[PDB]
Amino acid sequence: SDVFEFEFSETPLLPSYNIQVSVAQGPRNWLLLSDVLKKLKMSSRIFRSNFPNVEIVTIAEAEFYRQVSASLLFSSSKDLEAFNPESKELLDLVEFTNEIQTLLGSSVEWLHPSD
Repeated sequence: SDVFEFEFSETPLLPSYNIQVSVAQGPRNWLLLSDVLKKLKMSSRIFRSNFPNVEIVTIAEAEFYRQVSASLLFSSSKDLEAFNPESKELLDLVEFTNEIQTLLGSSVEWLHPSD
């Protein structure tokens, strides 16, 4: 089931890249599978073989780029070279955890982030 890990499955939520979602509701974070998978540095199958408790989704390239490129007025991320709105070769994203939805969503960080 889409439990997105059991937060107790020895499972690493290394700060994934996401952008302003909705400020009335609260910021969400879809974790670029391209980001996490580059972390493993292994095949896309190693992910699901290791964490079958998670699954992938995709927004259009033009989508993710749009938000990030706009947020790069304050911050700077040239890694944006990778993403391009003249292309929809899709990204990959994976659903963030309860920790993370609480972490980023409720905006809580008074330690080494852990909900």
